[PDB]
Amino acid sequence: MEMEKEFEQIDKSGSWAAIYQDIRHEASDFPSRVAKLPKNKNRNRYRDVSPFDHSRIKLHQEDNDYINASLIKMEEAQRSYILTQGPLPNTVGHFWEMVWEQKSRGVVMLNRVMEKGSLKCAQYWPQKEEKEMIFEDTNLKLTLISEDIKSYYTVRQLELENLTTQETREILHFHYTTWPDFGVPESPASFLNFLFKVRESGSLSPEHGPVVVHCSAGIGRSGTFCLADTCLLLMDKRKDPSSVDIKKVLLEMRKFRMGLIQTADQLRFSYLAVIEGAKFIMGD
Ligand SMILES: O=C(O)c1ccc(Cc2cccs2)cc1
Repeated sequence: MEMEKEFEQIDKSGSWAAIYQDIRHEASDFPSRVAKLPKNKNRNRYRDVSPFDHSRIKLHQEDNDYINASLIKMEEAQRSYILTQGPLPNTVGHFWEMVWEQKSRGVVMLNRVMEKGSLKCAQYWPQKEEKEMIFEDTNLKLTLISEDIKSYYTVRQLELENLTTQETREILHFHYTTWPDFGVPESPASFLNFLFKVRESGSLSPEHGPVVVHCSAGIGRSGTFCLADTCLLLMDKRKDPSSVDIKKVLLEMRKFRMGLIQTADQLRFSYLAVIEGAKFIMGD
């Protein structure tokens, strides 16, 4: 396996930091002027993570259409993803407006609400069936329907109601709960299992709007999820699987959102996940 050879060569030479910096150097730079307007300061979690103007998701309202979210459109793989920050106390209603307007079936959450003793995102979904949430600013109601708690992830069924029209939709919430506070998982087995569970739900399929994916900033863990998915889909589709270049797929994705894959360890983990996800598709 070529990617596996490139992998053993970088590991034996200990050059992960050098490969990573080369990607940082070659990555696209596009304007983010809407993100930086003074009216939007409390809509951004991090001053250094903004959506590009060309790929940003627009809210369908005349007041202020801004949300920190990007459309990643992968033309050859035929997959689209929305990558977004963890919602803030004043953007939870905007978040559910986006899910509604973009016709998403699934939300993928890769963080815990508290990590390293600090809040990484708002408690944006209801924890009990009989205590629903109403978002008065966007006119939406959200109800917990069911919850399935497993060792490495939790799946929830949610009902989202547009209070304006009384239409309802079922949203699936896929919550990966065991990413460690520091570094990356030792084995990619539980992350690949989780990826397969999202695929099996229909959430990534072209009959729905794009999947919404987030962590805290929406670039690191979130970047790893869409990079692994896209690379495995391309290996399934092409006559020569050996031709899939993970570094070139990552640079393509960085044309749509800055900073995807935050560390040399996240880059190495993405290689491991793709290599193992291929080894098992080589014989399940
Ligand atoms: O790089 C290789 O040598 C290689 C990679 C993948 C395959 C077979 C696969 C096709 C699709 C997913 S795995 C064969 C050879």
